[PDB]
Amino acid sequence: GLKEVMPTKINLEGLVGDHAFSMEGVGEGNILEGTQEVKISVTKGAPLPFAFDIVSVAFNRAYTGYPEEISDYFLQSFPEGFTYERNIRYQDGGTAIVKSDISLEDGKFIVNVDFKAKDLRRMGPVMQQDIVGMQPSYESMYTNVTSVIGECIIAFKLQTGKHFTYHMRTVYKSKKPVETMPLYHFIQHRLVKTNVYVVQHETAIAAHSTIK
Amino acid sequence: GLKEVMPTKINLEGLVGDHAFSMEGVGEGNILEGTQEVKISVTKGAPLPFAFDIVSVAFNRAYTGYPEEISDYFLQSFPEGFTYERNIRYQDGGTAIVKSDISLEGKFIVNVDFKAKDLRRMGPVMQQDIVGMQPSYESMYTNVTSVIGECIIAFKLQTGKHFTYHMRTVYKSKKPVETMPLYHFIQHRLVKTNVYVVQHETAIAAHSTIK
Repeated sequence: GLKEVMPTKINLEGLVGDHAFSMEGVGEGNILEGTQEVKISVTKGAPLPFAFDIVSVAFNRAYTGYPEEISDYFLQSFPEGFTYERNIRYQDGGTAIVKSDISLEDGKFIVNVDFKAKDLRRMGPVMQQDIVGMQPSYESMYTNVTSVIGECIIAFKLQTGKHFTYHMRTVYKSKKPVETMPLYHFIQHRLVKTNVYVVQHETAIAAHSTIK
Repeated sequence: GLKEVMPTKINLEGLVGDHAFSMEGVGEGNILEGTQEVKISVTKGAPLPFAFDIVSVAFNRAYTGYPEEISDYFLQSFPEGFTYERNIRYQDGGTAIVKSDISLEGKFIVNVDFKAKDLRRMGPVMQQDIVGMQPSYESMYTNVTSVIGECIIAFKLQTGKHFTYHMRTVYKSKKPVETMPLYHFIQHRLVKTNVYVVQHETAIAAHSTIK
């Protein structure tokens, strides 16, 4: 029950330290090519005390470009869709948890996410808003029983030219059984803000190692 | 003082849990193409009570293929060479610390210390359930005069499941370095080519391939 280019509505609720907030995202993307673009606003708790970029990853693996040769867990989850449970540890010892449900209502991806972070250092890049944006990444993907785990190191480039990184571990779950589970592979990401009351773009392409 | 094809000798001293052991490796590689093959043997403390593969990363970034467009911090460090301090967190809570000196003799003489603890008695490392390493992408970036590499390394288990770890390495040139690299990746694929083992690693530096 999908189309090549798919609209999405994304509702986010969150706590970062003691700060409660709400954001909503709207956009569309190509589920064959692996591109999305979402316009994101705060609907509550603005201004934000922390770098916007920490929620970038929160705002749908349905939008990734899968080669024939690799099993496409995310697509195969539909029309039911999938959820994920994401843990993040920033290099400072701060952590975040991100729970999300990707459902499909009508010809639309409907995403409800709960975002919670704690122990972010007061004088570190996030709380001081010293982040320029994310670098590209390669998320290792692999099956564990009926679920697919993704793991990567995400780097924030800082105003100063240095980087600040985090470990992200995501367990994805198709709501309805997926018959063929994928072999170990990578999804290369590149997520960037293409206009600041924010629009981000992400290109996500799955592939095996290109080393013979 | 280098040569397209460089020989190496590697002396590893280890302690995993309470088990002390010493190992040696001899090999060669291509410092332009980023390839290397090393024959590895235990010289002390055999047989090992854990999977060999955990020391595979311990057995030299001089062996990576670097495009002209990306500053090669490792080639730029010689003739003196470089060191690293590497911290590893296995998914079960086990950790490792690995410290190494890469010096130049036109042979690479490497001396590495490998110390791990908190490995699960019944986990795949102590139970030796590891087939081998998967390919990986190591995020490289500059921090002042050092370069940091960060990766998720994945062990393929006998069952087809995986067991992963997070590796963070601080690489330090012994000599000052003119041009420090911009954010890039090093893609690896390390495999056992014959089991008293021979390993082969390929390492290629590159920027992201998404425009």
